[PDB]
Amino acid sequence: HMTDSEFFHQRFRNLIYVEFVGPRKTLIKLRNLCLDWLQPETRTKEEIIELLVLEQYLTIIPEKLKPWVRAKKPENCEKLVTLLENYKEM
Repeated sequence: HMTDSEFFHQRFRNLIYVEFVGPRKTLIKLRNLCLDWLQPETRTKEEIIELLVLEQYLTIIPEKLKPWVRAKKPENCEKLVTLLENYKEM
């Protein structure tokens, strides 16, 4: 159903290793966070791969374009590519 999956993406990426918690509990947490981000029960392996490609692409955007790309929120790669095909001379 509708969720803030990006909240979980950020938590997954920003979780820190806390010695008091230790390795097994840290694995459990990471797994829960990644599943609440990617919701594999709703998506195919192919769709998941596309999300990972999008995640990486968003990080490598030239810095001068990042505010623009994010104001726009392209929700998939194709979008992002057609957008950068028309946003660049900045």
